[PDB]
Amino acid sequence: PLKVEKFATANRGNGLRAVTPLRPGELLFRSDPLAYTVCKGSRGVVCDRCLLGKEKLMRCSQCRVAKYCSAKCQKKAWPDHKRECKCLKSCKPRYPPDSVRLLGRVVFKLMDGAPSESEKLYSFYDLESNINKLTEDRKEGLRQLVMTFQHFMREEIQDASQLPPAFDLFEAFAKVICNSFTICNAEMQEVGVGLYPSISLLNHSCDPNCSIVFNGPHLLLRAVRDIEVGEELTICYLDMLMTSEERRKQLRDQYCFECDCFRCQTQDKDADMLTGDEQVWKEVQESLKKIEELKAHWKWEQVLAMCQAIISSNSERLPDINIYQLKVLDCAMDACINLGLLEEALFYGTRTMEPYRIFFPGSHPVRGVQVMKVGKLQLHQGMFPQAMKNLRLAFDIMRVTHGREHSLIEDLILLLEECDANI
Ligand SMILES: CCCOC(=O)N1CCN(C(=O)c2ccc3cc4c(nc3c2)C[C@H](CN)CC4)[C@@H](C)C1
Ligand SMILES: C[S@@+](CC[C@H](N)C(=O)[O-])C[C@H]1O[C@@H](n2cnc3c(N)ncnc32)[C@H](O)[C@@H]1O
Ligand SMILES: [Zn+2]
Ligand SMILES: [Zn+2]
Ligand SMILES: [Zn+2]
Repeated sequence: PLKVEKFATANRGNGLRAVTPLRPGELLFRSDPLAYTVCKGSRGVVCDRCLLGKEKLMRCSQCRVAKYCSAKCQKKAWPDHKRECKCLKSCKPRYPPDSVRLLGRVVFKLMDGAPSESEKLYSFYDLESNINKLTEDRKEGLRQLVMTFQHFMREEIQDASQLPPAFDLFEAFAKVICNSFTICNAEMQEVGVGLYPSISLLNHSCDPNCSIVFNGPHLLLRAVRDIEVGEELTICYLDMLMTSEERRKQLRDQYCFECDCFRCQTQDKDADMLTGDEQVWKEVQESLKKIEELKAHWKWEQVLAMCQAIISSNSERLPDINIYQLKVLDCAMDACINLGLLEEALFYGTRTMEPYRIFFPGSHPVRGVQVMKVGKLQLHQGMFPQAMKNLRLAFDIMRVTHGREHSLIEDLILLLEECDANI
């Protein structure tokens, strides 16, 4: 029996609402993707199927584009890769945009696969497209995506007979724009993109009552506040380290709606997020585009070099509560962790702790993972009482946001017992 249900909202299209009272941490829905693929920066870095990292990946011999962590992953992924393999091969060395490879797997899954469990509450055909709200510039971009799809898929799709009935590629890409799920690994690094049509019923809130976490390509939807019967379920579509101005632009450009919530009306936390000299965090925000680009490609040495030039600059510096300064600290922490610079990683990580408590209120999986990384670093140093405090705080958050069904919770339990035995 489902604890959620689809309903027609008053002004947000369709949505999800509770059929029973919900408590923080309660599992509401589980879903594998209808279709998913590794994102551009993690291609060749994580396994195409399980989205886990590895030093040595084996490649598909036919296309040499798909890469896997094991023979089990390569063989199990063959049915959903067989038809895209001929297309990736014949289009070498041109790799398509992530959304184009995603839509190709949607078509193959819809044409050759049994009805997907991911479409139980809501199908790909049901997905919102926002067609009558798209700007002319957006339409032109979609038309280029359509022609990109036709060029990349010509080996396997020649006409509409190879597409599902009444399938419009323009409308399909419009659905992808506002229904794609960025997939992050356990360490909160973006590794993939997928479509989860039942989950696509969740509308947005800048202060939501639900939250999702990814365990590989598997999606877990949990409540993070108390929810009563009939109350709409909401998740936050956006990164928490954004101003209401930045939220307005992305919700307009990507999702075609204006947010009326209390946070956007009052510019909640905007002033604290932009403390420090404006000229400085304008330049830091500029450098962040290259920093986050390099991190998306796992170039940790180059990330750390750019972050140190900001964190330990000779010129004017920013408070750690400034979001762009905070983002540089987070990038520098993750770089040092992957480079084995654990003392320097703890220094940056501990500095993010108080701003993260402010900007990730309640139970948020991003803060839970961040607190776990800091506690794990402190445990390796021998700072046992400080490590336990954070590891228990991480568990307080992640028992709500991740739950028993997420494997990272098992990793945290092992850290908790090892450091508890230490104390
Ligand atoms: C139909 C679209 C649904 O709405 C959305 O786009 N969401 C709602 C649900 N979600 C997540 O929980 C979600 C999934 C992966 C994430 C990976 C990272 C971060 N945060 C994430 C949030 C923040 C980190 C900050 N360094 C970077 C890594 C995303 C897919 C966005
Ligand atoms: C992932 S879908 C959510 C479900 C959608 N309402 C539907 O009927 O399929 C995202 C779309 O829902 C609408 N939406 C989401 N959150 C909203 C909100 N807070 N206010 C108004 N519309 C919203 C926007 O049109 C957005 O493009
Ligand atoms: Zn794998
Ligand atoms: Zn292949
Ligand atoms: Zn809002």
